[PDB]
Amino acid sequence: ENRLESILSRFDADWTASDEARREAKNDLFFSRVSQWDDWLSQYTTLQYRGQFDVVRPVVRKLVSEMRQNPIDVLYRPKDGARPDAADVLMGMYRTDMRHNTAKIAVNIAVREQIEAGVGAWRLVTDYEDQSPTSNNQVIRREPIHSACSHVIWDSNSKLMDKSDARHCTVIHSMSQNGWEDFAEKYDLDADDIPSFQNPNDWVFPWLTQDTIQIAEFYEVVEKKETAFIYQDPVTGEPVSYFKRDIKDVIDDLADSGFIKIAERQIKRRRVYKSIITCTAVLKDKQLIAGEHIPIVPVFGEWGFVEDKEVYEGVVRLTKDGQRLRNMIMSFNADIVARTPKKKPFFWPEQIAGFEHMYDGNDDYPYYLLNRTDENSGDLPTQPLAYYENPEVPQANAYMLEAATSAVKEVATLGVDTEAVNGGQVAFDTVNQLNMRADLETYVFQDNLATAMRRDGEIMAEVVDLATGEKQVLNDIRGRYECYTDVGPSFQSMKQQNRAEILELLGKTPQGTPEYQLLLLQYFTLLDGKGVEMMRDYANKQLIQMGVKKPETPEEQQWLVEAQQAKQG
Amino acid sequence: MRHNTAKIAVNIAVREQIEAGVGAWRLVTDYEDQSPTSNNQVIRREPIHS
Amino acid sequence: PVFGEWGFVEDKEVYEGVVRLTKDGQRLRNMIMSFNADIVARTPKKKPFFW
Amino acid sequence: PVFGEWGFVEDKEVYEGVVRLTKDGQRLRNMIMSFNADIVARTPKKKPFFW
Amino acid sequence: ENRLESILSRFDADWTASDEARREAKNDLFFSRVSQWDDWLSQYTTLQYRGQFDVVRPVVRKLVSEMRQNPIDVLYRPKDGARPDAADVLMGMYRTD
Amino acid sequence: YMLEAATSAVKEVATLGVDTEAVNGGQVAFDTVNQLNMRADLETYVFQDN
Amino acid sequence: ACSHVIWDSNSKLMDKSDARHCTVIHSMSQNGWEDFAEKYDLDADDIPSF
Repeated sequence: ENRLESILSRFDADWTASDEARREAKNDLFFSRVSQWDDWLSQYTTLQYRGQFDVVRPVVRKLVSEMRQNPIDVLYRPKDGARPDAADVLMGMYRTDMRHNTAKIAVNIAVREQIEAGVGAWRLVTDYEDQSPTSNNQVIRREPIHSACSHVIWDSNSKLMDKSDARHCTVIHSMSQNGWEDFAEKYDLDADDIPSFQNPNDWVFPWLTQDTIQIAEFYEVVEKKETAFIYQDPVTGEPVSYFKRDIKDVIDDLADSGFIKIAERQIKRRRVYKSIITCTAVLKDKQLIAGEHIPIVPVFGEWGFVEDKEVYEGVVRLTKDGQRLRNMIMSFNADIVARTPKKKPFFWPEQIAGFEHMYDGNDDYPYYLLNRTDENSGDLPTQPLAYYENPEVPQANAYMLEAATSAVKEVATLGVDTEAVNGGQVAFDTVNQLNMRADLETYVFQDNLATAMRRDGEIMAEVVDLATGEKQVLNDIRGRYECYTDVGPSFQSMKQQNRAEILELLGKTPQGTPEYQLLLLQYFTLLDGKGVEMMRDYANKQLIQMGVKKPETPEEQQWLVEAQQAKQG
Repeated sequence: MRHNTAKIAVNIAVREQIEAGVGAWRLVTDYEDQSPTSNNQVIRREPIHS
Repeated sequence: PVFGEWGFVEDKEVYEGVVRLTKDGQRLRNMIMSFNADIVARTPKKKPFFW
Repeated sequence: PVFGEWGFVEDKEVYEGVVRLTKDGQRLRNMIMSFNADIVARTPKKKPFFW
Repeated sequence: ENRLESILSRFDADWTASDEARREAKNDLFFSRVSQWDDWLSQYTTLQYRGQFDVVRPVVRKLVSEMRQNPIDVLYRPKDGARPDAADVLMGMYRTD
Repeated sequence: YMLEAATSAVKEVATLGVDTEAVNGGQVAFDTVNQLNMRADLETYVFQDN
Repeated sequence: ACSHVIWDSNSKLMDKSDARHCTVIHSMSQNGWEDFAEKYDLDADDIPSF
């Protein structure tokens, strides 16, 4: 039907999608409990003992500790056609705004939820930095998303793991009063409005958190096929460069008074839009956000479809059933030990009567006395043959305890292999690096928007390789995507990687000649010191006089001068 | 076949291969203006659940 | 299309993964297991009989 | 601030050290242990019954 | 609402935050007990024996001893652009205090 | 029974997945969450000499 | 620290870097309060609370 009421559209695409963020989410957030909160559920005040003797944690702890020692980040290799020095520019930028704690933390948060619940996710954001910005007075940042199973929801009928074929991805925020005030501050809103939403949490309510305050960011995407605008490069010839009309609106005047040229073409290109939403109404519609992808990568454990219903899980889910038995039986046994008569003798009051004194616990007497006779008969004090039987813990409890716990650690494994080989969680690391990739298709496709700012024109009486500075605040040619994305060990900085890259090149090479160059190059890369400086400089001079270095020329020019003499003496 | 989809689609298939016995994916094509494989077009491997 | 174990029988196509054979025994495991859980849950504890 | 195991649940912050999980079983140990001590302390020794 | 009474603002941001320094803090400081003070809780004068035969301590002791022999501090590397001798100045200062 | 059971149940979870001596500390995940704070100790220290 | 530094600014991460409060608490002896009121210059006869 036709009903372009915007909120009715957006809300009637969340509502429709939250019918899956039901069947699954219901389970998923429930695992973030048999591990995160407590292994018992839905009573919260009973009179009978309930112990918690889990065995799932240690497994989880193990798995985390493994993924936490194999960092895995992005790579960006060039491409089959492009020039070798294509990646370094981008990579340097990426490495730069992913150094901070947040970038690290956000991922760790995701993988933990990946392991426990089955999902996890983080978002990419941008904003301005005046001091120490990555590029163009701006910086990109990786932000955390807790409880991804119940906050990010995107049934766009998306049929794959990085949710790249999705078009929605509506996420939810819960925030404190002060947080809402500060939020209404940033995005400029009525702080006295107070928002609402499906409420990612739950209905159970035996706690002290009542400040709901949930607002919702709604992302959407459209492959628009926007338009044209080509030009000729005034610099050293080699003309023909293309630009987005949308992105150079107010600029073309200035763009013309510098190298105006002409031609047109229709280019297909995706655009994303973040809209703020409450149940009642929309507070910010169609606000255009940076890149050309929805800035939210999701990690998955075991994932797939069933009845055309999305499905996923972490390690924890299978264990739940047996683990509860363990806890129950265990608690039952505790009752058996606590409330239960101890072994003591049965007496007729009559036989003990007269000297119950002797049976209290004294080691004062040499023996025990018993009344023998009784008028009206000859008493039958058959020496006390009867004691109350000891507490025993039924065979069934014993059996079912051992059974359950075994049954648990049977599935508390992902096919884990020997130490140092074939991680018990390759399949988790891979499904993670898959998301690390979606973290570039998202990052790459977003410098070309914000950070931006690169170009490298080719062409004594000859030269080549010369950078640029562009014009105005944004100005990237449409010949962008020259590097494809790949994953590899995480490094703090480009220099870190280059250093490691050379160490690898060593050992895998003989003590021949090319060893020495690598060896020297290593010293060359070392950072400040008293020890390293002397050696780094020596290695430099060495490499320049080797002729292979080719002077950076801050002074190394003269280093070559006394080298040019060539056995001149 | 570098993109995630090409990878994912196969992994999806093999999992169903192991569990159920079958699995499958499809190849599709369409136009790409920026960064196309060739002739303003690109081929892609799509998933087929169940 | 990928196939695990595949072939024809009565001129009828046929195929299966690892899972199919396990189903029968695995259900028994679950049942017996559940039965036992009942045994532990609902069942009088050991106590004395008195007049 | 340093954290051991940390994360969010019902949009409620959550965290714990190694100690938390152990608490339940450790108390049982101490109790049963104490119970037994009583058994050894207060309890009639083996002696004969005589008229 | 508008109520720029400073203390009412600061106090009404602590009070609001101490509702989490509740559910969790309640537990957290309680562990600094089954280990730090004593493994029994909330009676403190009974007539019946209460032994303390823990096994948690040894684990904790072990964990501490491990982290105590892998010091871990700061580094301050320069940067992709900066000159190599960038860090030493700061580092020297950090190391110092 | 319940004594042996309890104490075992305790040392079951009195471990962070601890590995062999000299390799993979039974507390890498603790050391890391610490070095994370060691980093916040600079963003705090660097941004305070200035 | 579990009961002295408290900072729900709705801070959603581990180094609490996105926080804006972080109110900490001091417990101190009489002589400590006198010496504290000395440093930060305060009425030693006030006696605080929290």
